[PDB]
Amino acid sequence: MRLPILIINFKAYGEAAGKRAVELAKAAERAARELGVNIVVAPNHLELGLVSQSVDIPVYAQGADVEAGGAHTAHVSLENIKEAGGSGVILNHSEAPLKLNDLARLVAKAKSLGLDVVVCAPDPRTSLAAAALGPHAVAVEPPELIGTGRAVSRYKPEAIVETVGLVSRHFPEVSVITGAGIESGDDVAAALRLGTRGVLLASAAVKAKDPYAKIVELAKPLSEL
Amino acid sequence: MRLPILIINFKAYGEAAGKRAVELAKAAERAARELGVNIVVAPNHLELGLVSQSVDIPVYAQGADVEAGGAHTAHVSLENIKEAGGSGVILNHSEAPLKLNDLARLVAKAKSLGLDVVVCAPDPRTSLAAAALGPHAVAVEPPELIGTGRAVSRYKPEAIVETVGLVSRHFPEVSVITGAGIESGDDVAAALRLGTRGVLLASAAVKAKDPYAKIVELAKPLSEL
Amino acid sequence: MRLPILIINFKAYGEAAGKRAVELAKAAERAARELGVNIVVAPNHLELGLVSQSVDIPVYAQGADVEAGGAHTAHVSLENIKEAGGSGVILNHSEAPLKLNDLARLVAKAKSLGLDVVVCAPDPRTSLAAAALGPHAVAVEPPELIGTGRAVSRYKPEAIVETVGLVSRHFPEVSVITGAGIESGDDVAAALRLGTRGVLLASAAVKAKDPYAKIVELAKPLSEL
Amino acid sequence: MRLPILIINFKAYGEAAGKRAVELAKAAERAARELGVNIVVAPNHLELGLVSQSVDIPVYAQGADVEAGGAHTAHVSLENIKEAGGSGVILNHSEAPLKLNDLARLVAKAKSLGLDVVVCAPDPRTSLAAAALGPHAVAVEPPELIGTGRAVSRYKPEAIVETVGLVSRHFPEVSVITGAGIESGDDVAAALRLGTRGVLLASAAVKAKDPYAKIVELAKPLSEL
Repeated sequence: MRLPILIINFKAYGEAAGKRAVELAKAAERAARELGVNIVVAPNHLELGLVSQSVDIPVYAQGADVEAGGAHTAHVSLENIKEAGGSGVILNHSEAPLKLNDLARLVAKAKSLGLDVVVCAPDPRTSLAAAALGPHAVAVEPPELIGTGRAVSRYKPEAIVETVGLVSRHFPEVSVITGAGIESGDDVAAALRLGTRGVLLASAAVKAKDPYAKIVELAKPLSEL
Repeated sequence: MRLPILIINFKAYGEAAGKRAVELAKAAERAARELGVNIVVAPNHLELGLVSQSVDIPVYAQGADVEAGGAHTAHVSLENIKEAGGSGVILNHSEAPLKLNDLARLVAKAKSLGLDVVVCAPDPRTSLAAAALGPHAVAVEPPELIGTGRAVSRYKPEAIVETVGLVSRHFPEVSVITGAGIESGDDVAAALRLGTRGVLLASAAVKAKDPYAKIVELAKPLSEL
Repeated sequence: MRLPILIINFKAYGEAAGKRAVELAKAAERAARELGVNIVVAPNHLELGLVSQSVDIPVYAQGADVEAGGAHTAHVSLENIKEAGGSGVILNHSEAPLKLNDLARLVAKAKSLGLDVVVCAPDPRTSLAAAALGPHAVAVEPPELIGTGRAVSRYKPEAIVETVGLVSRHFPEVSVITGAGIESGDDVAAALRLGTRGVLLASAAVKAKDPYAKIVELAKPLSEL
Repeated sequence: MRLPILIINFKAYGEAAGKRAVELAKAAERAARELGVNIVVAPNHLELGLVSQSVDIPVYAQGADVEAGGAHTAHVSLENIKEAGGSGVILNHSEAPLKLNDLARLVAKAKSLGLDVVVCAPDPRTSLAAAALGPHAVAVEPPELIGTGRAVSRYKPEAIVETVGLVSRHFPEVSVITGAGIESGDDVAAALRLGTRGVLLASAAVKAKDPYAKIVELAKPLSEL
């Protein structure tokens, strides 16, 4: 994955479903080109293939629960993600927690497929544990802040700082990014100043009246540091 | 939902992933128009939106685990399915079993959103319980026969018989379909002769050397009725 | 199981854990003998064997997730419940919802072991589905009321009436009991009056200052009606 | 927990159910006393309280899924384990895999409660992630060898060696034990020579014609190292 990163998680919001998924991805794409910043998009599963074939910025799956293709009705396999045009996958988001054993296999398989992999974790210690699995990045996100507009970088900076320290002490190839409550460019800059290599967010971009303008605001700090 | 139905479940097979999903859906669409039969397609989650916007036959989701849109990363909600262009959803398939309590809620919700709903069950009794929830159809599918090419209509016709009997006795409005091991048109005709209103299959169509031809073979019994 | 029944679910309350489990079961036993009423007790899993060997009233398991003994670390199997001295099992309580497919197998297996089986469901329609599986009894239990003191028989009598009517119309062998919010002898009598053959409760008994006295109050209507 | 340890997991075997749980625990206790070795026992949930009150060797729960007592019908909470007389708990056994996020909270809660905690993992990398959470010990256990009689220490020594290396490299305060396939005193000795501080086994002890004799055989190497 490209260095400083901004990941827009569409979750299952109606504002980003159906065609809106492609519109949102395109606004993200324009912002990435205007700023020369790596902006990644994660649409809901139903739109992953469609979105992947509509934009050129990296498109990540919101999750996966199976390694290979096969008889896994209603499941999301890493191989299918690749075959659909995805460039990476987010695993263990607070809203879709995974079993430690599956997660370990999912991180390895995703990597051997050439997919970027980001593992979320609620706090520093769990982030350390996720980092031991070898993902490209670990996203520390305090679940209490998710959707509140109260940025982790301003309301709970210790969690970011402690994660960066723990991870850099044990598995320094693993990058740390953060999320939960990020709503403005300042929240993003604060994250980077705290040692982060990027940010993960949903609400602020997905629910903005002017997605392109908002995304530019949010991604701008990445093209400054 | 349309009267006699043939549902092709793409599962997570690589042979139906990516662009192949659209190709398979189109072959199904041709067959459907050629025979004047209701052929439905269920691509993997990642290609649902893409497939829905590429064909006019009904496109069903392989499953769902959430009712409404919102902060449900990596989940598939019924509203998102509707927003993606889907017309129905398969629930409780053997490879993705659901809690009875969630199942009762998903069925009702799906119905009010205007989604067709098919609930799978392993045997007659579980199928009877499923039918009590009120789905459009209940699909009796012996898990042992799945993917073996040993058609349920030939190897375990009692399972179809008892299900049609019980459901017609208790919840006559609910239609009964069946699946597992269906490999030929004769298997399909045998299933219909047992009182079924349709069939659910995967292998035979997904792995056929000539999808279109194979699907026509499989669907033909629906038109001959 | 015995005709009119009162089931005290200890859940995981500390007030009923350890030795307290035996103390509570004994107070229940005294009340049962004093009133000539079938009072059943359901301690947490950890105390099931201990309690079973300390009283003579029926002792039910709060749940199970596996049919037979074997390599199932940290699981509760129906055979083990029987070997431990239990006389029955509660399945699909709101706090431990089960997959429909598993629930069906568990009810059948439990009945074949000679165990009493009660299946909970949140509402009438789901209670009907549960009833189709053949348990001895279905316990309609509106989750909104659990632990609130607002008895189901006071605030949602319709739920009881409908469940009773639906079940008696489809599976008359299956009995209907009810639960959630039952706090007094009066809620109990109300329940019986509404067509119920018993009651399921936890808070009122488990948290009573005088268990024996409270249980006598709750069970008393079972001898009257 | 105590230095070199031998944990006998009763799983859900009928041979160790009901009264047999206490019999087995006592045979273990005798062996422990005769050898001056720390032999721990993990009975199925249903017999945990009973066994805890029948022996003085440490009794561990086979698993848990909840932190504190409360309205968690059919669940096993760490507080209830302590209230039942348990000395520790085993988490994430292959037969009961847990979510990383839950695992992190449970490990922390167990230690806070004064309970010993062991986390199982299928391989070195997962064991390393588990060790990041800080349990007293991690038990690398290849799932393919469980119940096969082919000892991990004979058939997959690399798995032990790698785990011991990785864990002592990152979290040296966390101990390593191993399990799966262990059937003889030689397999245990071989495990200890590979850097392990103990062993976890089930079949060999549970299904022995002479439990006491077998357990003495298995535990003997602990008195020699």
